[PDB]
Amino acid sequence: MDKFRVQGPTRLQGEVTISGAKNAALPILFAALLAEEPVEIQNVPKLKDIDTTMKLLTQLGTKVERXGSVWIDASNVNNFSAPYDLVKTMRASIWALGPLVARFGQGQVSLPGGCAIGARPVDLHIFGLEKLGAEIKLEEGYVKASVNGRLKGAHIVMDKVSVGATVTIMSAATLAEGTTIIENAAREPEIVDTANFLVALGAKISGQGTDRITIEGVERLGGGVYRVLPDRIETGTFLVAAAISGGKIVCRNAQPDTLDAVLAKLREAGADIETGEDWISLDMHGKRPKAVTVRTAPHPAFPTDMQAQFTLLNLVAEGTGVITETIFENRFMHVPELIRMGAHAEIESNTVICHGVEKLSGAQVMATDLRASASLVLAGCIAEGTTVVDRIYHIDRGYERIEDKLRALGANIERVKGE
Ligand SMILES: [NH3+]C1CCCCC1
Ligand SMILES: [NH3+]C1CCCCC1
Repeated sequence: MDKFRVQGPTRLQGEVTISGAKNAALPILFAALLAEEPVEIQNVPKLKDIDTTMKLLTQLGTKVERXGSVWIDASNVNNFSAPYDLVKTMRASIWALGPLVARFGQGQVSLPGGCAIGARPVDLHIFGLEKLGAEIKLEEGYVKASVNGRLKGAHIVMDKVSVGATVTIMSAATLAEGTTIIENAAREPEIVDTANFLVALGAKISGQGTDRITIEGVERLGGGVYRVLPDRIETGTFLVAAAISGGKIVCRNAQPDTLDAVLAKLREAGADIETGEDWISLDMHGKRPKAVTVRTAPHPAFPTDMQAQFTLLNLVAEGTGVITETIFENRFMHVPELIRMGAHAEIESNTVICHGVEKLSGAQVMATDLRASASLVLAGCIAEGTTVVDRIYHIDRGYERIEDKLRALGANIERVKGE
């Protein structure tokens, strides 16, 4: 059980190169199962889920190799069943189902059990494929799908916004007969990236990024080269790292237009920001940030995945700020940990009232959410003394070696194996 020992306070300044988004690389890697010709997917991060995905694709008959790119040859996929042993640690494995049924007419994926029913993650994927004409078979532990001929385009109205089901329906629809229209489609940049990857292969999709996506099915998809977009949450995390430490940073290989809400909030906190084609710079000019008011909402609004980071920013800012979370009902576990580090905050339902303090104090802390855990590491960078963040494997699964990037910005951080 690795931990990070962080010693502060340190001002974080320098340059950081943003990694590709795991949340775009994953749907793209599964969409590659539709490709009849070789594909090179560039800017893919080296994270556990990518390894799990490559192993799963290999089990299906895909030829896969990687470095910064992942090379895929799905010309000879010949096993349409994703087994429990390879999918048990990754819910994203459901994304193998739609491409297999759309291209080969059959697919099966193992699913984890549970006593709870109703609004389970996989449900909308199942009903989406059923609307496209697939026959679905369910038994506890798995979902099997098949189609007699080709899937058929359909007009689908999503009752609730779902990134996962939008990807499943959009990807499978590329090989359906006719036109598919997805109403109330998820608008996330990762949806746009996946749609653009499919178009690079020969698909016909429009409306990605808006609440209505239209797909005109084609007979087959080819191959090509595609570069995964930058991780917007990693970008925001490093921008906040500079903003809370009186720092100055340049994030390279960034995509500013995926962070409009975040950049606006950082400007309200007092940051001097400039943006280029593929970069963002932030300079606090040695100043403490000013408190801000934040309400999370679906993209393109302020992202819930930046909420913990901005809570930390408010907790060391000048003034009182309120953070309101409207996406998740219990995403404030970072707060008690920051209170133990000296922060002043009150939890009122789905809001946290923050009263900024000048300095935090080191403590032994831990959070299970990836973003909350990364925020504790950042707090450790600016807190007086030593902070030990436990169970950092959560961070390791979503950030490509964060301690090395932070160390290059001036952080005093060490990975400790055990104690
Ligand atoms: N054959 C491909 C995989 C290794 C790198 C060059 C292309
Ligand atoms: N008997 C089969 C069910 C669908 C995937 C391939 C195996």
